[PDB]
Amino acid sequence: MNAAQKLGFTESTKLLIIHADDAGLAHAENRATIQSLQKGIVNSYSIMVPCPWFYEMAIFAKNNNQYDNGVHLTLTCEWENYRFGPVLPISEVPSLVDENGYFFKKRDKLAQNAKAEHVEKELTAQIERALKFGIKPTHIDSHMYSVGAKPEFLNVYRRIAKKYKLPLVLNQQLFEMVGLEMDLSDFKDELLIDNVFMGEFKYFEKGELANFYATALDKMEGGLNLILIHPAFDDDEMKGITINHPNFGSEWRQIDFDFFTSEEAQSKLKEQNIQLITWDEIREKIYKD
Amino acid sequence: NAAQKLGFTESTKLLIIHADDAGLAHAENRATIQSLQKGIVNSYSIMVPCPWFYEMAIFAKNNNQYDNGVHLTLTCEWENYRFGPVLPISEVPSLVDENGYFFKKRDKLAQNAKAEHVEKELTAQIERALKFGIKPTHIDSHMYSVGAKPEFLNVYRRIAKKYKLPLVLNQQLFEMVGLDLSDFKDELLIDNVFMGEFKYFEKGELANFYATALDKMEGGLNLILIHPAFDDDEMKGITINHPNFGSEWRQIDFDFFTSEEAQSKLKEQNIQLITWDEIREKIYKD
Ligand code: NI
Ligand code: NI
Repeated sequence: MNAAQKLGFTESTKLLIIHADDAGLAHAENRATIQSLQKGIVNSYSIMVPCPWFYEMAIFAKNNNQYDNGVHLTLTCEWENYRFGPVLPISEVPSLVDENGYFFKKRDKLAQNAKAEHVEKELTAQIERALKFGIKPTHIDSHMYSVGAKPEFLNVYRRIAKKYKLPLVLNQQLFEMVGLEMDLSDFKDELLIDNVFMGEFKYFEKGELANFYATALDKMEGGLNLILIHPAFDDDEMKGITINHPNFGSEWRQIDFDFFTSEEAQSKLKEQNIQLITWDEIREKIYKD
Repeated sequence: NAAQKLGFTESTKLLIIHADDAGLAHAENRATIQSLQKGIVNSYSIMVPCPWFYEMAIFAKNNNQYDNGVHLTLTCEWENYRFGPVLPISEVPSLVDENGYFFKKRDKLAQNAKAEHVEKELTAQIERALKFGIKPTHIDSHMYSVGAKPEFLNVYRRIAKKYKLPLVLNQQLFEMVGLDLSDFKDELLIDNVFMGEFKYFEKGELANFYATALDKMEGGLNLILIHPAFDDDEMKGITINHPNFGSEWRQIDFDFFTSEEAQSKLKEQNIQLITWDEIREKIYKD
């Protein structure tokens, strides 16, 4: 059974969450995310609590709970000159940071250095700080899927989701792409996304990233589908953040925004009979009174 | 006056053109760097708690020719762009609001903060700058919040003596923050401090004010405090509903102090630029 079937739909039902990651990263990303929710077809998003523009996004989230909002759990900081670290004091989670007190750039350095106990404390602290600011998250997911950097970290992530009775992002392809050669028999109690779609560099470098998203909607099949995007205006802030990092860089993020506010994308939902869903709806199916 | 106590004649027009709030924002970092490179701005200071500190720090550690200090930060004036202490909140709890960010106003800081927490956090900001490779030549004070209470000013003066750095002390700044000169006999007092004012900004005359300041400048140690930044989306987002020293104002600062007009006024008035590093060297030599 695909996940649509597990959620009580027919097997051919094309369920879709159109999900903006990295809200809170930057002012341009906050503004583009908000406008893509209000004026486009994006219907869900998640927030990086450690990041410098978290407060602005937390104010929007607390006052606009109709948009499915989650916590984008953060244990890495991929940018060259724009650096951030944990919510908790460094002395409480010292295995998670480089010599400057910032998160490492790569999953493998996190796997090499981080202690599971520190991961668990810091991810719990990001969720708790979201709650303290009045956010009412409906899901948790993982920036650069760094929770998959070690099986022990994925297990911390699964336990934290159960503790807060929230759904989380799990998917066989994400597992493989972070080098996690697990077996799905351990996931009987969990809901796995059938298909996760995100932009790829080989389309971006042909100038065809927009065409990639059109093709993804054209070819969607029954099951639970998740599109992950990063809408942000390609202005000087974003160029400053994504310097020397064109993969999911500032030009790419603007393409995300434009595609998912277009008439083209909106018509494709209807033409392909795609059924939008949010994590809160999934949460309510899984966690009963 | 300070010009004589630094070894010059009384009529000498010493001037520091000093960019505050470096580290605040990417747009301010870029505008500050460009004004040092291509303007007549000759000094700046860095806000260590701010989100764009690291990028500024990389510039500072590899570009020591530019006089550079630590802009000590105990307040966060902005509506949606919030930052707090370098130290953990549990270690300096009296410095922060319920969100863990610095307060917006010196008055709240003075009502709440313990001088002990002030001393610990200001020390941590200087130490973090040092750890990142910055070799500061001076300290000064964001919104002059070290003047919010006399005990805070004393902390600030002790910290300057401990690191053997010059610091910004001035009677106009004192009376701005609401705070007797004979107590400062072994410290160097700036004779005149110039900063933009809203009454001129709202009439479209901010640059006129700076031009008049250069034309009229008198002998002694003069200090112009500015905040160059590009008036772009990022700065509009930081300075929303805060036009005083807001994004358009900061663009005027950049435009004027990279203009040939300003450089010409320097030549016409025979104003002599000087840095805090030179002042520190001269104090140490005395
Ligand atoms: Ni992410
Ligand atoms: Ni300042």
